[PDB]
Amino acid sequence: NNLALRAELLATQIREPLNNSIGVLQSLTSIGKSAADKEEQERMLRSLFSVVGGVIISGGLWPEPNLSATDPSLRYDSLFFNKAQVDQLSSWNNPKAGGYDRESWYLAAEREAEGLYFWSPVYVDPYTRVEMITVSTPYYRNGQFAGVATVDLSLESLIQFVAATAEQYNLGVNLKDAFGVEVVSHNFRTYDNALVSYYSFGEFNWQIEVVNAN
Ligand SMILES: [Cl-]
Repeated sequence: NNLALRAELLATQIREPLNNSIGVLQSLTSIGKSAADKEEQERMLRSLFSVVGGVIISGGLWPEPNLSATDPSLRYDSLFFNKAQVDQLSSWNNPKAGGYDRESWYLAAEREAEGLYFWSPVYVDPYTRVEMITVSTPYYRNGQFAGVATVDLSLESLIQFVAATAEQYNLGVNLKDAFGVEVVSHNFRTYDNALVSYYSFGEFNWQIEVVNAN
């Protein structure tokens, strides 16, 4: 019944939103590493999030904060965009609210080597209210860590894509993330010695188990 082949076909599709997110992150880091000023970066980021598709829903640039600045509005200067049209949000730069430099997705990438990517736990962004997984990476300027870039994946969009693809291939699938959270479970069950095909994504530390659908 070609289960292993169809499971590989499904894994290739599941890899697409994740490879897509990595590519967008590479574009974000190019912008963060550049000599463009704040307004030029805002324009490029707005354009970038306007053209990207798939499961990508928000993200942007998170400069290393200056917590010692006397003006509270100068401490945090993230460039964060949300795909509704594309809106720029300032909500994460609220000094009263702790800023962003202690968030899991910032800390994972902080001062890490360029070219490494980090995947957050599932969470609901407190300002866009979208349930999401974030991929992040550091960027540098003049040899020094300068900030974190992020891309947010819509969990709802990811679920729909994986389930619809598995249905098309007449498969059931469970997809778990690196924290053991069940991202998607679509028509998956085992009985009467049903074969299960397992695949581990080596770059993302995610896991799928696949069965034939009846
Ligand atoms: Cl689900």
